[PDB]
Amino acid sequence: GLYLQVGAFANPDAAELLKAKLSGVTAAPVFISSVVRNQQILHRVRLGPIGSADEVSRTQDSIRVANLGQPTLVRPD
Ligand SMILES: CO[C@@H]1O[C@H](CO)[C@@H](O[C@@H]2O[C@H](CO)[C@@H](O[C@@H]3O[C@H](CO)[C@@H](O[C@@H]4O[C@H](CO)[C@@H](O)[C@H](O)[C@H]4NC(C)=O)[C@H](O[C@H](C)C(=O)O)[C@H]3NC(C)=O)[C@H](O)[C@H]2NC(C)=O)[C@H](O[C@H](C)C(=O)O)[C@H]1NC(C)=O
Repeated sequence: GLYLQVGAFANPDAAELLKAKLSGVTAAPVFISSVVRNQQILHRVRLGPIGSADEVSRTQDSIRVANLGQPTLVRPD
């Protein structure tokens, strides 16, 4: 299973808003993974698992068309 990260935010409201926006551009599960990093809480907006590289590429394209960020492959944390 393949995963994308679309953004990482200190503001949880920004992360939740991006998660909601992404649900309108992809059918893959969208979730927030929040971690302690550099003495702060970081809210990572992620999606997956995606079943194939081709679907990852098309999902990246749809996120860029929606101007929602520069999505990068991440391995699940
Ligand atoms: C190889 O290392 C990895 O590189 C990744 C490169 O993509 C990196 O991920 C990125 O991390 C940056 C921070 O380091 C993160 O940047 C946030 O960027 C957004 C813009 O997209 C900021 O949001 C905007 O802020 C302005 C004002 O500053 C607002 O006016 C505007 O409305 C905001 N936009 C939205 C949509 O709300 C955001 O700042 C806001 C203020 C916030 O924190 O709430 C930036 N956050 C921070 C904390 O600086 C960027 O989104 C992220 N990109 C992706 C695709 O995830 C990896 O780092 C992240 C943190 C991670 O590790 O998960 C690098 N990994 C490591 C281990 O170093």
